[PDB]
This record gives sequence, structure tokens and C-alpha cells, in this order.
Amino acid sequence: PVRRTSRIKLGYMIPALRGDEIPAQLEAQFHVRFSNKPVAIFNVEVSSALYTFSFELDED
RNA sequence: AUUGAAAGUUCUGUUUCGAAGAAAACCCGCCUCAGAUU
Repeated sequence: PVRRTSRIKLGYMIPALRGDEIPAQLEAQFHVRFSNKPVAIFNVEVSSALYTFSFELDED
């Protein structure tokens, strides 16, 4: 085996836990596809947060 | 350079079509700004 570690390090994107409130929400939205011969429904989760992330790179 | 090193759960879809808060009803019946002055 041969190995080579990545030169760029990235971490998870998590909203800031600042103060006593978490500024993030998550709701479910309902969507329909229209057809002329019914015999057509799906749901998707949407969010809105305040994200923060940090990274490292070694150009040397 | 660490049971570490390499990995997108991603692509495609209308909550649409139609339906007058409408008809009836007096705010109204009585009252002085009046007597004195070059």
C-alpha cells in the first residue's frame, strides 16, 4: 500500500452555539406534480441557520 | 501524519380548477343673550 494525506483539511459546518438560543430551524414542505389522469406527492425538508466552519491548507 | 490514509445520498416534479355578507331601518320631539349708560 501507498499513502498520501490530503493537503486540505475541512470540518463540519455547524451553526454557532452562541448565547442561550440556537439560531436554526427545520421545516417540511409539501410538493405535488400535476397530471391530467390521476391514478404525485412528495415532501422535502428545508432549513435556515447561521453556519460557521474552519479549514487548514499547507501550500508548503 | 493518530485503526489513521481514499469516498457528494445525486439527478427529475404547479396544491390546480369555481363561489355577491345580501336584503329592512329619520337621532328627534320643546328653548330669547336679555335687561341699565351722552
